[PDB]
Amino acid sequence: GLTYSQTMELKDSMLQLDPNAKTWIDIEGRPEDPVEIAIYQPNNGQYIHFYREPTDIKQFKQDSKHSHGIDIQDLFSVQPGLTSAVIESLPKNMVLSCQGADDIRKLLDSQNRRDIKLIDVSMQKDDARKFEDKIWDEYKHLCRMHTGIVTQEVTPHCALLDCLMFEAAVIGSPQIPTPRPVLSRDLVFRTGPPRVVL
Ligand SMILES: [Mn+2]
Ligand SMILES: [Zn+2]
Repeated sequence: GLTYSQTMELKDSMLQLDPNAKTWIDIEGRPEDPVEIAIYQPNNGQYIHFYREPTDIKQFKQDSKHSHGIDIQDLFSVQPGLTSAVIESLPKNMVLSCQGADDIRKLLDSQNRRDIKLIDVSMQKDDARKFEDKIWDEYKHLCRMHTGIVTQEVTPHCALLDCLMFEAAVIGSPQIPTPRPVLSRDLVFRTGPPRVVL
C-alpha cells in the first residue's frame, strides 16, 4: 500500500475536509471489493476520489458491462491501499450522506469504522438521477475511467458524478459550487497518464 510519505500526504489532504459539513459518499463495486470511491462536500466543492484494482475479476467484468464501464487495464496504474487509508483517517463520528446505505455500511464496518453514521437520502430511483445528463455534460471531464459501453445502453455510474448528481437532485438544480479534488493525481495514480504521440 502507501509509503510513510504517502500516508502523511494523504492525511494532510483529508484535513481539507470540513468535519461538520454535509458529505456525500458513493462507491462502485461491491463493498468487499470496491473499485471507485468518492467522498464529496457540496457546500465547498472539495472531494476525495480514487480507484482500486478488483480482487475478483469475474464479478468486475459484470460490473464493468452493467454499471461503471471501467476497463480493468486502466486500473493497473491506480495506487493501492487508498481505500483503507482514507476510511481510517475519516473524522470520528462523522456523518455521511448516501443513496442506499447498505453497501456503504458494510464497507465502513469492515474497516472498524462503525462510528461513522449514514443518512440514507432514500430517493426514488429515477428522482435520484433526474440531472444525470446535465451532470455528465458539465462534469464528465473530472473522471476519465468510464470508457466501456454499459447496458441495462445507459450512462455508466461514476462514484464521483453520482455524488454530484445526487446533490443536484436534492437542491433541484445543477447549480453546485465548483467541485475540486483534494487528492494529488500523483497520489491517486502510480504512473502518469499516457498520451498518444501525434
Ligand atoms: Mn454509484
Ligand atoms: Zn468515475
